[PDB]
Amino acid sequence: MREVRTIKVFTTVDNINLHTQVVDMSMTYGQQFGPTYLDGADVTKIKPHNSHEGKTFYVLPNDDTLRVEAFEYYHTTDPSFLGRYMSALNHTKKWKYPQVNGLTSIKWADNNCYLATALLTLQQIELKFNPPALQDAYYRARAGEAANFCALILAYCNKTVGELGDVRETMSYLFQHANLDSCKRVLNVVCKTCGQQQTTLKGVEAVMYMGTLSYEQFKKGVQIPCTCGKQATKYLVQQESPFVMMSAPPAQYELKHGTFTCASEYTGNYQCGHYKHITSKETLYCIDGALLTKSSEYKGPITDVFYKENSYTTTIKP
Ligand SMILES: [Zn+2]
Repeated sequence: MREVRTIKVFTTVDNINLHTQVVDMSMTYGQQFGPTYLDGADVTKIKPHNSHEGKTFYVLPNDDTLRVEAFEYYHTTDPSFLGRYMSALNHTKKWKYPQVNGLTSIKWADNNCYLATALLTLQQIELKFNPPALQDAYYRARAGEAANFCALILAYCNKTVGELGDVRETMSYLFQHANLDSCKRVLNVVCKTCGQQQTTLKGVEAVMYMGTLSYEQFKKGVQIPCTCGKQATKYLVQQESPFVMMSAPPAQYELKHGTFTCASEYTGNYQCGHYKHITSKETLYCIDGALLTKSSEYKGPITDVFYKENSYTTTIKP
């Protein structure tokens, strides 16, 4: 038998389409919308105040219209997506993002070194994301608002804050949401008696290789067993992509200046390690979270190396 007091607020799932709602000041936001967020903070267990008049609240996609709007923006209708994204955003907005040598890094916290390495890599390769939420956060990440982008990365990769991570695993997850269908790779394997056989790779597989860190060795030739037994030679004949990513288990490797875009250093064992990002500019730079180190040459345990590419064709011919 208690009076009703009302204020008008806005609900959204993408912060682009706002939906006017009139709420009762006697019930909580959870009792009317479900899980509700106001500027990242969970406001489910509280009641509307006059200070909420006209503000915009995040909600989970329960309505038919909200599912469509969430699908066009995030490319997913998973109900636990926003939940995991808001939980991650609660940590990433508390992180420090120093501007290390014109790039945006992350101060070490909650084992975020693999995210920092990946975020630095994403700022040095040409890449377009299909989900609008990622592409919007990608540009603001290059500007400086990387807290929102790191939360999306964690949410898309299904990785909770504080857990150890893999840079290559993180990159390949994001590559699925990238427009890489125009990338093309032509490989050629030659055997001494079986003969020669060429295959073509498109999409994500055209920009990743697991076997050697050296882009040059991939062009000169890598030894690969044949179905007949003896050792064959595989070479990269044609490559069309904005970049290539060469990966291998962490081994001591020398990075010569000007021969790559950036690389991933991994120190430690398979159970627990430490990620550092090496980048090549006027000289060799080493970004370790908030720390920076120069040197003319570099020698350390590398696991991923990124190269710039546009169009490469050998003239040898098959
Ligand atoms: Zn053979």
